[PDB]
Amino acid sequence: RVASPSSELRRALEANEFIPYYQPLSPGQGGRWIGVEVLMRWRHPREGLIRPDLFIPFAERSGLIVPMTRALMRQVAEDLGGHAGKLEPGFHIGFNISATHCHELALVDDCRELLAAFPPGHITLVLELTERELIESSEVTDRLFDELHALGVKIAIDDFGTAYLRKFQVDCLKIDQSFVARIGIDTLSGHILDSIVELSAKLDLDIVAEGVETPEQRDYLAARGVDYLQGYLIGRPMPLESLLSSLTVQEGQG
Ligand SMILES: [Ca+2]
Ligand SMILES: [Ca+2]
Ligand SMILES: [Ca+2]
Repeated sequence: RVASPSSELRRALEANEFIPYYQPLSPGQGGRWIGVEVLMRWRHPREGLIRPDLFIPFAERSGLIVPMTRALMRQVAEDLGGHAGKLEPGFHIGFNISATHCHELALVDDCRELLAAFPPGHITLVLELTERELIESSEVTDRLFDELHALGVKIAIDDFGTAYLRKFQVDCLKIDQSFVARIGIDTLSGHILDSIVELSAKLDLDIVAEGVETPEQRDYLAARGVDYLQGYLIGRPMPLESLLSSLTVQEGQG
């Protein structure tokens, strides 16, 4: 017999094969990067550097998604806490969190630990949860979000648009790529996007647009006060080495 996907993931976790890639966040009006989104990559020993996408569902059912995320959080602290000079005060670091992680208070501890790797207030830690994940967690989010907020951690709604809004105290809305993709393709698409942006402003929330690929999209978004942009226009997820190099180039002109 052969070991299941979840068992293979466990072996990979114990051998430290899950590693962070870093996708840059840019201001809406341009300028130096203001943060990164952390992506999970698997340097598979015999199948090379990959995305564990097909494996994520298995990690969710087993629970292993939580310790996988923790291992990423620790590797980020190791990677970036020793280059905090290349990081402007306030630099955002965003993680994709799972619903399971919101049980008990482990997430508080995990964030404390990451924050301790940088000077107090030096980075802004952003935890990203989908609408679905927040609804799955509604019994715990009142207290959990209070403890995380107390530490200066922010909560973003991931893939937004993909009455419960009054059930959760969040900091940021991330506009799903599907909406950005349709900028210009038809007038309507836009109205709906305009409504999401305007809803952010009503609620005093920051806004990130995902999937920013063209200058037309960027300009449309920036004209409406979108705070932050992510997507191939700004940069693909990159290894640490490439991130530090780019950050060097940017201090270099500032
Ligand atoms: Ca998630
Ligand atoms: Ca997303
Ligand atoms: Ca993106």
